[PDB]
Amino acid sequence: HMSLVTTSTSDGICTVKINRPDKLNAMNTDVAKELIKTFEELNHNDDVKVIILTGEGEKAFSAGADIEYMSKISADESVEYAKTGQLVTATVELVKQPTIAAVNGFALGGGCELAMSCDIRIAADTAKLGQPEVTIGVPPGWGGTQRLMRIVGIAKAKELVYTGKMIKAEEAKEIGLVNHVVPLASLQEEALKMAQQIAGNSTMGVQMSKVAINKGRNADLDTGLGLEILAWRNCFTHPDRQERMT
Amino acid sequence: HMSLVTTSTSDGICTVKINRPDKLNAMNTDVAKELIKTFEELNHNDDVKVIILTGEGEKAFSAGADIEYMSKISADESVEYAKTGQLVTATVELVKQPTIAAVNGFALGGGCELAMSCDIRIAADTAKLGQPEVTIGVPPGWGGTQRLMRIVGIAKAKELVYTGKMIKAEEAKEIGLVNHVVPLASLQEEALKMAQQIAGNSTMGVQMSKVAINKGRNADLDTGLGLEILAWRNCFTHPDRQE
Amino acid sequence: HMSLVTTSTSDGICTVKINRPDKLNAMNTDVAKELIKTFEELNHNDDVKVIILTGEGEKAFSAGADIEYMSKISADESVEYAKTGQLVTATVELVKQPTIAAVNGFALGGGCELAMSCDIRIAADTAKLGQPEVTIGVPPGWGGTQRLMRIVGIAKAKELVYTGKMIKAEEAKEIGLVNHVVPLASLQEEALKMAQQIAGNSTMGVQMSKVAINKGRNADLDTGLGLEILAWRNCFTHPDRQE
Repeated sequence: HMSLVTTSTSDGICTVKINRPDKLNAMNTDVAKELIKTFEELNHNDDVKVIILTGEGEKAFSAGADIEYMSKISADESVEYAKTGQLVTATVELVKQPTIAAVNGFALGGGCELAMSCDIRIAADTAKLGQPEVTIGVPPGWGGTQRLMRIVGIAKAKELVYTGKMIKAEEAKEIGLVNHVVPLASLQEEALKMAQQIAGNSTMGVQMSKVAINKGRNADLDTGLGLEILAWRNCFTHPDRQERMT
Repeated sequence: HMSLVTTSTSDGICTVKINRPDKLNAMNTDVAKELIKTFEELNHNDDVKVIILTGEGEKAFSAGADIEYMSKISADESVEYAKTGQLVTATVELVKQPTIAAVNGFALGGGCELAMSCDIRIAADTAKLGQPEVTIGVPPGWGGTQRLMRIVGIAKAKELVYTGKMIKAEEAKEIGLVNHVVPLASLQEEALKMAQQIAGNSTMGVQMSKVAINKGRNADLDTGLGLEILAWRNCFTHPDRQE
Repeated sequence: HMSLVTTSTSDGICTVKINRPDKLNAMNTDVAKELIKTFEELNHNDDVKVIILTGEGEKAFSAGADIEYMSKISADESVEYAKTGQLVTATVELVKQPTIAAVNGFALGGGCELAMSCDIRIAADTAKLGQPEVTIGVPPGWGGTQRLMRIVGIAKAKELVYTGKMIKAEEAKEIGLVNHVVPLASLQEEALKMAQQIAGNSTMGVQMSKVAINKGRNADLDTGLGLEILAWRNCFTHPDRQE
């Protein structure tokens, strides 16, 4: 169902738009499977620097909460969705290439947990955000409880989880979730401002840094420096360290 | 020396008030044990689905650093005033049911740590927070420093820990010290607007996230994915999933 | 190389100033060591209560990302270059009293890594933060990837590290990078004001709270809670509690 084009300065920006408008980008197993293949075949591709994560068309980014609901099973098979859900939520946040959740339209349900998987959660001002997983009696399982609370904090993380109501993109700008609130079709052009300003930088000083921030939150301050100095030492062994010193 | 009222749609939400009005609902030895006994020692019943908390009177919530000066004892007699409040701040936030903090005017000193021992803090335009215990030679109460830095952050906590600054309640929302801001007169009804919404959704949908949320705030992220999976699996073993 | 002054009420505030304004006060391997002895290697004298740090010139605090950089050989010495910052950032973070950063102008690169190590940051209206160290080719040196993940947030800290650019004080005010933003004409005077409220406070309460918080950010809430209680009864034998 996925789509992709590869074009930028020196050939390529990995535009990924989940294309299945009938169910409004609902996150099933297949829409969770092909993401791995399209993001792990992209793992060893040296011709793509920056990745933008957007939704197809003009309807929504992902609306799998109140649209995709077939979970009438025993609880044993629920873990298989939990294991598969965690196989997709973190594999986007662990791709070395900087990925941006270029959110447009509705981004609740799976998209509520998928949007928080990128680096900068820049979203369309049309985005109505929320986590309507609790309204059916089940807390989010793909990582919406232990990843959100480290982004906006804990004072506000309770409000959008305990309640289960939809909030706007402008309202989300006061909590630190969305790092920039900007229009949707400009977000197509305005992301390219930030999708090649990133590319205009080095090729190793960005992804190697991504190995330090994405793993320094799980360790204390002293151990956090323990990973950063080697990364400072590792990027110190690149031809890009001395090329741009002019 | 207190009171509690429980009623909601299907009789789910509760309301507890510190009904000691004479000294403005301060925190001391005799009241702290009441708060730990009233919430019933780490757990509550199934009939109650949410516990709203505020201060009776429409005046200050708690003047815990203005008239409470029972602190002339030996250094071996301070554990009972330090550990008990930690126990007081241990299971107010960790009870197996959501708690909403209807902040109500003053929260100076020990009263603030009780407020920080709550989930959601619906504020009002009359509050005057602050922890001016450092001005007397002692850190804030019963876990102010560690909790506050986890809510607001590492930058804006030192500015309140070191100073004991006054600050208003409109700029308290500027730092994330509270969650929602509404007029004081409508605060009682506005707090109900959230409680009935937290009551009408589900029970297992919150209690299996309340346990998950209140355990992963300290450890790593992969460990944070540990309890959630077992909690998520546990929440599919109830008919509420099919409802 | 350096110039420091000390004059206020209670005789406890220190105005540490970097005195290399000709070269835009950019950090290197010889001025960082000059700032190690200035704070006296994890401790200081008994004549201080507060600390103020700000580069001399009133034009740029410590801009040292694209104004001064010499390392283009001997990649093994990068740890030797990275260790110096860690020794210069662990000393300030641990130091007995809080350090007030009255940054006025540019603060990028290694200089950006200095204000964030301070307890409280107050910036002038024309503040230009953000590390362009990524444009050079290597990630930030003595933190950046670490010290910014507990101040502003995990999402709004990626933007500065990845892109690499300069923003204004009001944006840093909005994101929370610098707590309070004041006009350049009312910052150096105001830095001498926030400290003076501290300077009239308890001597043992401010020092203990800094120790209690700076080592409680690194563990669990339950297991970092011990830091406060241990320091809680450490100030119950000094006259500050009673007098």
